[PDB]
Amino acid sequence: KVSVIIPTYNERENLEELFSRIDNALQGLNYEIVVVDDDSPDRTWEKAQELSSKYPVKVIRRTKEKGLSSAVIRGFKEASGDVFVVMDADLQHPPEVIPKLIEAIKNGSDIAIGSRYVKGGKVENWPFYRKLISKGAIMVGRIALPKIRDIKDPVSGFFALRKEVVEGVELNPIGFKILMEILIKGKYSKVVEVPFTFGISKLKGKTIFEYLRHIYRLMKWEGEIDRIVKFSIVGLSGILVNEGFLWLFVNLGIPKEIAVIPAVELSILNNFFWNDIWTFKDIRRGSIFSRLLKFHIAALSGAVVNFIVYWILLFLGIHYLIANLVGIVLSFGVRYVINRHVTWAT
Ligand SMILES: CC(C)=CCC/C(C)=C/CC/C(C)=C/CC/C(C)=C\CC/C(C)=C/CC/C(C)=C/CC/C(C)=C/CC/C(C)=C/CC/C(C)=C\CC/C(C)=C/CC[C@@H](C)CCOP(=O)(O)O[C@@H]1O[C@H](CO)[C@@H](O)[C@H](O)[C@@H]1O
Ligand SMILES: Nc1nc2c(ncn2[C@@H]2O[C@H](COP(=O)(O)OP(=O)(O)O)[C@@H](O)[C@H]2O)c(=O)[nH]1
Repeated sequence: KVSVIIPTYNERENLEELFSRIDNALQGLNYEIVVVDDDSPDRTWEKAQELSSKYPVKVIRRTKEKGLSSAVIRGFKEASGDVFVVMDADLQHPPEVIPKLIEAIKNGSDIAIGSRYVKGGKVENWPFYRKLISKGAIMVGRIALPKIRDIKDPVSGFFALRKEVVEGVELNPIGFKILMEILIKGKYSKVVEVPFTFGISKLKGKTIFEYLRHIYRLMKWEGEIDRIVKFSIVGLSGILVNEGFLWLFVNLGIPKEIAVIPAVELSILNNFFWNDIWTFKDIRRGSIFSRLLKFHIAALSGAVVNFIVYWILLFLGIHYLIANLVGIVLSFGVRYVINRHVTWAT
């Protein structure tokens, strides 16, 4: 039995077409429609209860708690199906792909994502710059949350999941996107993605911080924020050991220009040690030597980046200290990422 969770705000002119084509695609099968409307200044909450004659439609309206992810959480609570399908009422999400979503869940996947960006997937009547802010955020997600590194459209509002995935789980009401909360905090072993087409208005830069604020939150939960802190404490530890050996070498008659080289190299080694027994102690794999060599490529990558970022900022007219500092900060940035996805890959 399938519950099709449709959260709404000001959506009257679609419920007809919506329910018609939901029912059309699911003809015969055991399904319901749980609608969660947050007291719409629109007839929606009433028109749905109206349409509950032709179509299997439950309608909960709430007067005290609103928000999309807030709804879907309740949409889970108030459902009664073996499989949840979540989508949007506007019809940007086609009810006809819903049968693919469940079939996929039938053949053993825990979560079936309706995906813009798998082979088969399409986006139309979207401009290039709105099309690629998308792939760019998605790209911040996949890199920053290694759990979902391999998911093409992990920010979809259109997905199906077994009821088990999200039960006994405190999903977060605020979270900007609920499918994300689920991929991070839910219980599962398999995820597929189904190709669909995004069907036939702007959004300020404030929600961009809201999306990023979500990702920072997922990160604290996942422990990455914790790792990054410790990684930084080593980084400082290395910045110290680099200098301490330099002084120790110039004073023993090693010309600074020769001296710097063992200095930096013992500094890369020091860094490797403490990261491999503190920050990424959990996720070590294979040869320690192969991990060591990996770390070197990451150090080097961090340095090449510091350099390039510094000069490009300078040439843009940025103050040398800001430019030097932004150089260091994006250097720890890239060094971490590579270490996280290559040196200690998972
Ligand atoms: C360069 C280096 C990597 C800097 C390090 C970065 C930092 C410092 C890392 C520090 C360590 C930590 C943070 C680890 C994590 C790292 C991570 C966070 C970032 C690292 C990745 C790096 C920085 C990327 C770059 C490194 C570069 C400089 C290198 C030069 C080479 C290359 C060529 C350079 C390219 C430049 C690069 C690619 C820029 C990446 C960002 C761009 C600018 C796009 C930001 C966009 C986001 C933020 C907008 C908000 C999202 C909206 C869009 C929501 C809305 O989403 P949707 O609408 O789609 O969602 C839908 O919603 C609708 C509702 O209608 C539903 O119907 C749908 O189903 C669906 O749900
Ligand atoms: N109940 C409820 N539904 C919402 C809310 N926000 C959006 N919706 C519904 O979500 C679907 C698409 O949401 P949309 O606003 O386009 O995406 P968003 O930008 O991530 O919030 C539509 O069917 C809306 O009716 C909300 O706060 N409460």
